Amino acid sequence: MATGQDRVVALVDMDCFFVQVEQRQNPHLRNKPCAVVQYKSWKGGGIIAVSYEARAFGVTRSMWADDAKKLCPDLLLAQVRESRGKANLTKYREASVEVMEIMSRFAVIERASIDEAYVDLTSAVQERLQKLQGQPISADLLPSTYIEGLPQGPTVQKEGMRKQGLFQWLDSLQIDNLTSPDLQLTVGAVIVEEMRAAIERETGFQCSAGISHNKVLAKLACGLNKPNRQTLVSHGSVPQLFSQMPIRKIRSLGGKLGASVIEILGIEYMGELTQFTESQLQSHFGEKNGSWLYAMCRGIEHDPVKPRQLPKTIGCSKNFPGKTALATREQVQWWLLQLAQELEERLTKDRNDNDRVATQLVVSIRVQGDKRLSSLRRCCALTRYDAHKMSHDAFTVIKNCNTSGIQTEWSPPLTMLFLCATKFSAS
DNA sequence: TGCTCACACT
DNA sequence: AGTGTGAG
Ligand SMILES: O=c1[nH]c(=O)n([C@H]2C[C@H](O)[C@@H](COP(=O)(O)OP(=O)(O)OP(=O)(O)O)O2)cc1F
Ligand SMILES: [Ca+2]
Repeated sequence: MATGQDRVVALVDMDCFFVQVEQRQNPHLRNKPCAVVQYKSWKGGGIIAVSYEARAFGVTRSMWADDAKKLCPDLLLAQVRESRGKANLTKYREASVEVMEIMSRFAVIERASIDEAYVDLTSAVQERLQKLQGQPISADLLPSTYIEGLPQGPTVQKEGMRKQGLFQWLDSLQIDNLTSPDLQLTVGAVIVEEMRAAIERETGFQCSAGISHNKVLAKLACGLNKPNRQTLVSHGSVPQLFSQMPIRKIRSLGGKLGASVIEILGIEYMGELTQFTESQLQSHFGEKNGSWLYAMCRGIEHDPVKPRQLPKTIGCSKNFPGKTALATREQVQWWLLQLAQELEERLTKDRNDNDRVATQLVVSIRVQGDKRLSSLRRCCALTRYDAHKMSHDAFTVIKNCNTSGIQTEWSPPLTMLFLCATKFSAS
């Protein structure tokens, strides 16, 4: 009976990352309710990142800025840079690289998004445990750490509660056994306090972390005590944790599959999966999903932290909603050329920085009237980092989609253009 | 929201 | 390949 305690895994997550990047650059905005927007001319801008001050008012991602100002009249905004008619994330990718390089000094990380990485600390934990003689862990080593499900048993202030929970954990900690999985988690989190202490010292950014035994738990745990805090979710907190945890809060159960787990099975919380056999779960959801759900609701997951701090694709997309859909052939050239131009800037940087070339160009369009994120994906070869050739070749492989009999028109009008560089080879 | 990115299925 | 899902 194996219990998924073999690894120590952490998930770190930059608290409102884009906001922090803007607040480091423009100090005026620090410690105020503020958000980052892109494209101001439509309803003040779509909001893509919201500080915690601003969230206390209810400002959320994907509002329009004009609606966020209704909820938060003193809300400060920063706008994303625009390059060649489109939002340009280069400042945030560069802060992201800053943080990931720091994290890498500690343990191998899997970049998961521009603002989070997973951390396999199985190996760093063993080494620390031998430098540590066997001496107890001081509560002073975990000054921003919450123990989930503690305190329990026979203080009205938040910091008060945390200390009581950490004292209880440490008081019962079995430091003489260099193999108790709870002790490894504790050491895992000491390493995460230091790793987080150095992000802040060396970039000024604050972040939250989750320390558990796999990636799903660490990600849940990270969310439990935001902002600027870390949470140990031990194997033993799982039954109480999952007992009232909605299915949709576990990673990858937030969409259609989770909804079917809810409907088909007639349950609400992750804990309720444990009453079904593995073959039962497989019969509703397939061999892989039933297996995955059977182990997960018992706190067991095996997805490895992959040693991958660089993306597999470089992508450049722009939407054209509404009357702004592209209706003329020479409109479609121009944006393609705009898209191929930013793609080229970024490809050359990536060759120079990271020693690889992309070999396949993926083009994708949206048609006025279709339903889905994409309406069509097509590819060709990517042999030169040249905007004019990349955009020419991208046109070539989409020109037949033009249903219009006219040459100078384009029917149906295009609602999105997308270029993606993939298939990387060492350079 | 829009602009990304990883991945499973076929 | 090309499509669909899930996420930040
Ligand atoms: O829908 C989105 N839009 C959207 O621009 N981004 C962008 C902007 C954001 O700063 C950055 C971070 O992604 P996160 O979803 O993890 O959120 P954070 O801002 O870092 O902090 P917290 O999770 O609120 O504590 O991606 C994510 C989306 F998911
Ligand atoms: Ca986050």
